Amino acid sequence: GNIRVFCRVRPVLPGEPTPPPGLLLFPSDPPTRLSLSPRHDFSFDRVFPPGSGQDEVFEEIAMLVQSALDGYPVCIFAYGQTGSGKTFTMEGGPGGDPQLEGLIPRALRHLFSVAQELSGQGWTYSFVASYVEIYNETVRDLLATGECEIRRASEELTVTNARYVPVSCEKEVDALLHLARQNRAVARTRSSRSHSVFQLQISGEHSSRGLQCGAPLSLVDLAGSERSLSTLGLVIMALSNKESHVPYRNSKLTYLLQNSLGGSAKMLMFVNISPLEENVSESLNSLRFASKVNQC
Ligand SMILES: Nc1ncnc2c1ncn2[C@@H]1O[C@H](COP(=O)(O)OP(=O)(O)O)[C@@H](O)[C@H]1O
Ligand SMILES: [Mg+2]
Repeated sequence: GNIRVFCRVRPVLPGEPTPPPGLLLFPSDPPTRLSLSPRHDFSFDRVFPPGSGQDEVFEEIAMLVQSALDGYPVCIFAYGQTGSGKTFTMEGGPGGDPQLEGLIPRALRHLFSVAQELSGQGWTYSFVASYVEIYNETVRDLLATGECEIRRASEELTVTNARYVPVSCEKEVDALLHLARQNRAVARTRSSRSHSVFQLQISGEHSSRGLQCGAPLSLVDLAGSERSLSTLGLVIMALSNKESHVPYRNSKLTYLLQNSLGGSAKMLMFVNISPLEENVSESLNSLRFASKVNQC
């Protein structure tokens, strides 16, 4: 239903073999079709060409993101093979170039400023960030300073032995991402085979009216798919077909996110695609996966 699927093809980078210019076309409100090489033809909510900037990728979903201030759970995924651009889309560049910042700092910046607009209407908002890594039935805290288990509250789920950090500006958010990169660097003494799960608990409360609101925003940099992950697909289809049973428990990822998947949760699916000829085989896999989600 309220599932949006977006496709993103990254630019060809230095050193990489130059692909045939007809390997990927982008025919012609935003562009929506991707053509591989009768010729495989796909269609999505938006197809971002290689020249797409980070700011444009976020602007397409800014309004869906702020519904998480209105009690809607929002769950965003980056899916695709290793080297296709999942981490660039989610985190962005590691060097602090503001044009290369990804969805996590742009989402949080956008939330901070809608929240300040709404404070003149009597609202106060609180934001609590966590960041955890799921590698083969193990959970590590990417925000450790300085064993983790997915546990219950009621019925909420948290991660034990993980930091839950109140954030209120862009610098505190950036510092958490840089800490995540430090902890990954130390762990070398892996992340291509791991889900990275960024969560922000949003609490709102009105001053003179007896109103409160609350919702999780999740930004998920999935493990690479090549050649855990299959369980996510199974969980998404079970909900599409209104199955009496949904097997959240079959993976630590769906078990953690089970309350941000069904129900009224808005779900955003970015499929990252490698432009290269050598990767045409895994690109087809990722595009079929995305085509399947978009019909669910
Ligand atoms: N949209 C993009 N524009 C420019 N460079 C990109 C883009 N997406 C990915 N890259 C580059 O491609 C390489 C692989 O990206 P990465 O996000 O690490 O892949 P993944 O997380 O999917 O394994 C990185 O060097 C990154 O800088
Ligand atoms: Mg990555």
